[PDB]
Amino acid sequence: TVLMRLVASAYSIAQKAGMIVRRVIAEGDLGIVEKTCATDLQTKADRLAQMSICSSLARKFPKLTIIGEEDLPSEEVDQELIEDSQWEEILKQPCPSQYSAIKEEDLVVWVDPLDGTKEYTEGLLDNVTVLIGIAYEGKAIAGVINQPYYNYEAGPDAVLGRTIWGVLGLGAFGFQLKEVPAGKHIITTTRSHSNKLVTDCVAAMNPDAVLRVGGAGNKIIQLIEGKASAYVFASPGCKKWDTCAPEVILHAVGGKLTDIHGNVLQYHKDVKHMNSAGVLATLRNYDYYASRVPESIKNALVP
Ligand SMILES: Nc1ncnc2c1ncn2[C@@H]1O[C@H](COP(=O)(O)O)[C@@H](O)[C@H]1O
Ligand SMILES: [Mg+2]
Ligand SMILES: [Mg+2]
Ligand SMILES: [Mg+2]
Repeated sequence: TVLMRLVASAYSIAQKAGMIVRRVIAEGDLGIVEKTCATDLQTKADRLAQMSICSSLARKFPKLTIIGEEDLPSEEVDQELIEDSQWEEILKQPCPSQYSAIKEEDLVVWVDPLDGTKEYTEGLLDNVTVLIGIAYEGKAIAGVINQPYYNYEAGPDAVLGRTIWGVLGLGAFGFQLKEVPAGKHIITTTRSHSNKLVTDCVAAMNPDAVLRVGGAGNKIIQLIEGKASAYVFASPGCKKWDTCAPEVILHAVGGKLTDIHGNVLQYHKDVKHMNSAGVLATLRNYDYYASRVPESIKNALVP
């Protein structure tokens, strides 16, 4: 099927993006550009990874809609950046029948070529993900997440980097699902984009621990691996490419991702990019957290 060949291609493409991300650091010049402010950055890895991802997808799927974070002038793309492979192991998995007839022109791909760029520049390398989300009829249905510096500090016997993928109806793959210890409320949130509304919303959850880490992809991986019980970000700032692939993986293991009002996010081609009402995500016990978002904070954000 189109969908599963897409997913298999996105897996190999994400890995190539992860290689580019690691090569940029290995070579030592990040080419940092400030966009709106000093915490809103774009590096040579953001730009090269996006060129790689988008070019490689468009070559294979010429009528697909592809939407990437970075606003890059249209240039020659370096042909070494093209990834032609697709991981045959994913094509061994049966496409769910509900998706088996989808045409490429009806799919929307939401790409964050490097998520956690501020942290990447600061050396918090394992916060970084590459996000490729696939949506149909406004719903996020499949996703690939590369974590190019997974195991960066695990020592010399460990595999560096990993790729996680999922398709709703088949589940999600590439990690060990774990829950936080019972009765413990561990809230994860932004490290670099905090404000009073964000920290007040965190405080309202009566946290046992608050983690401050970069990346939307990274924080969803914290939920699925039992490092945090809730991701709580009561602020605009993140966009559909930050949430599309991560929500697929979270949904695939029974979790929930919504705005702070409890609305599901939408992923149609023409949807506004901003997640203007923030993000609330959990693996389990969603209602504990949702029921504690203060009304003042809800009223401070809209769609
Ligand atoms: N105020 C902001 N400005 C720019 N990007 C943001 C902002 N808030 C969140 N993001 C993005 O949303 C994702 C998750 O945010 P964080 O938890 O701060 O890493 C990352 O891409 C951030 O760069
Ligand atoms: Mg950004
Ligand atoms: Mg990014
Ligand atoms: Mg991002």
